[PDB]
Amino acid sequence: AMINLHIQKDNPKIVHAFDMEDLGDKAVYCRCWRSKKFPFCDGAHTKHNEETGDNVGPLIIKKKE
Amino acid sequence: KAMINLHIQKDNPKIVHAFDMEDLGDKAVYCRCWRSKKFPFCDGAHTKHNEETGDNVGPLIIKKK
Ligand code: FES
Ligand code: FES
Repeated sequence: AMINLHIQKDNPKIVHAFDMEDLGDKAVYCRCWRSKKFPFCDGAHTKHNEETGDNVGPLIIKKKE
Repeated sequence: KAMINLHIQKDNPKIVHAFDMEDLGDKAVYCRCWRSKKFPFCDGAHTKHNEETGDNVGPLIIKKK
């Protein structure tokens, strides 16, 4: 079973790299590959977990203050 | 139909991680495949997953400019 079904299949290995100085107060990253705003989390994980019995969720990067 | 996460912290109904930028060193490499033994960090387990399944997933990198 593949994890990613539909995102950038012309790319043989999908990596995103961001500079933390370019981030705002908060960025929420998708780890389920179901987001329509990938690499960002759009809440699609909830549907995925419900349908499959899985327990996956996002990665949050934030400023302490 | 298929779960993405097979084995990681299955007693947690939704696995979410949250980090403050200030505690990140120069580079953090986060796993998006749910196969790393250092989860939430990437340990290169994605390469085997991709080879085994024909998938194209890889990590999220947060770094200093
Ligand atoms: S949409 Fe994928 S983790 Fe939230
Ligand atoms: S080990 Fe999972 S993305 Fe690298």
